[PDB]
Amino acid sequence: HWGYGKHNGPEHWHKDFPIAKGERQSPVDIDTHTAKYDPSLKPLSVSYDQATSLRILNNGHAFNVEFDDSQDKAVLKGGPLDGTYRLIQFHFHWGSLDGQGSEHTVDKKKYAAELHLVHWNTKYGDFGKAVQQPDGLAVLGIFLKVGSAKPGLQKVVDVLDSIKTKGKSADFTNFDPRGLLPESLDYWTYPGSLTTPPLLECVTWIVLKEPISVSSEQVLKFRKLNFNGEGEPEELMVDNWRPAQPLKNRQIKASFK
Ligand SMILES: N#CC1(c2ccccc2)CCN(C(=S)S)CC1
Ligand SMILES: [Zn+2]
Repeated sequence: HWGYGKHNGPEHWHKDFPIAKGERQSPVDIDTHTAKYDPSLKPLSVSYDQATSLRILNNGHAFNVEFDDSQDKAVLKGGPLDGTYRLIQFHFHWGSLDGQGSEHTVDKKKYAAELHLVHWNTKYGDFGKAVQQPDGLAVLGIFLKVGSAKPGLQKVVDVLDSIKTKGKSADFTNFDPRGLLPESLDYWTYPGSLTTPPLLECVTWIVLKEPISVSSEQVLKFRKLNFNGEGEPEELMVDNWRPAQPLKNRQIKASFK
């Protein structure tokens, strides 16, 4: 099965998922000097005050913080987006070392990790339908750098011991994802894909320019998770990122000058 090892990693994925070599794959390098300011882009609207988190799951490739998406409770709109996109979950991609871990890069710079807040277009009724559409998802990508602690991340860090291995989940109610956002909502946007199999080309990417800072202790706790199941040889959950893919026939737009 696919993963991030030498024998089943990103360079292998195309064999089971031929779309891996498609025309709008993610992540990509964001060349800041080539991205064009688009004055017609609207400001983002991130409405998370009514978010209802439910559970945290180690799915064997990352951990997902899941939300109740059966009503418009936490939504993303505006920016490049037409309509309303509901928050379903967030997860991260991170490295074994502070110098790698992000999927998107900025002028080839890699960050220590990258947060993906995943939202689906409500005009498609459910997430499974939405991923089959070119405008089905909007993913808000936020870079993490190591420095000062992010206080709003700590509740996530502290539950990881309870979901160390693949398939473990834990109750995770009343978590406020507003505590994971940087001050500025300036962003780059482009059409792309999921960055894990099934690699579906259904994502409007919205990548924030301003990283959040997390502490070395916080990211060290991510790196204590396991890709393996309980009672299996330990394989640390690290370097669960896909490298940058060809930009092909796409332009990255900036919301800012
Ligand atoms: N979990 C999960 C994802 C998934 C998994 C199976 C089918 C469709 C989507 C959605 C969010 N993902 C990205 S934003 S990288 C990871 C893959
Ligand atoms: Zn992701």
